[PDB]
Amino acid sequence: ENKKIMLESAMTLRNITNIKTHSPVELLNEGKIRLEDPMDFESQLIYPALIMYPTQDEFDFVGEVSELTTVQELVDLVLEGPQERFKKEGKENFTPKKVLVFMETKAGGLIKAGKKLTFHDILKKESPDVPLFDNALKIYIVPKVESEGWISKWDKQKALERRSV
Ligand SMILES: [Mg+2]
Repeated sequence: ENKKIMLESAMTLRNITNIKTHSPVELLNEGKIRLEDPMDFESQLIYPALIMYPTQDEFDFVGEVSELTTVQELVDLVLEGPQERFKKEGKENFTPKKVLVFMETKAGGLIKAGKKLTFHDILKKESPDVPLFDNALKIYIVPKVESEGWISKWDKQKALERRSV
């Protein structure tokens, strides 16, 4: 109870919005989100991340990402290794400079996540309201040159229908 109530109080201080979805991926079943030091609200909040590559029909899962990690740092991590998993048209444009990063808002829209921002700072803002989904980050990595087309196809109603309420 002590650990759980501390985490709740620490997350409300950080102004974090959490949206529960009806069919979260099985990789999130354990619900691993924690303060690095469980009895210290100031310690780094650590959450999982789903990294979606919608134009490649692929995604990555990172079990632990610190809130002090920048968007750039996470992009650098997931794109550093051999990029053989991308096997479709436009695979060559998955580099740290050539991609943009998008996140879903509480309204069901999309925001471009600034590469220099920390996840702490993105989740803390009252507006724009960028939530966790099932107590985890969800980001979309899309090449700049495919972004206008991908944003045009984004279905806000379909996004809201993923949610429990
Ligand atoms: Mg917020």
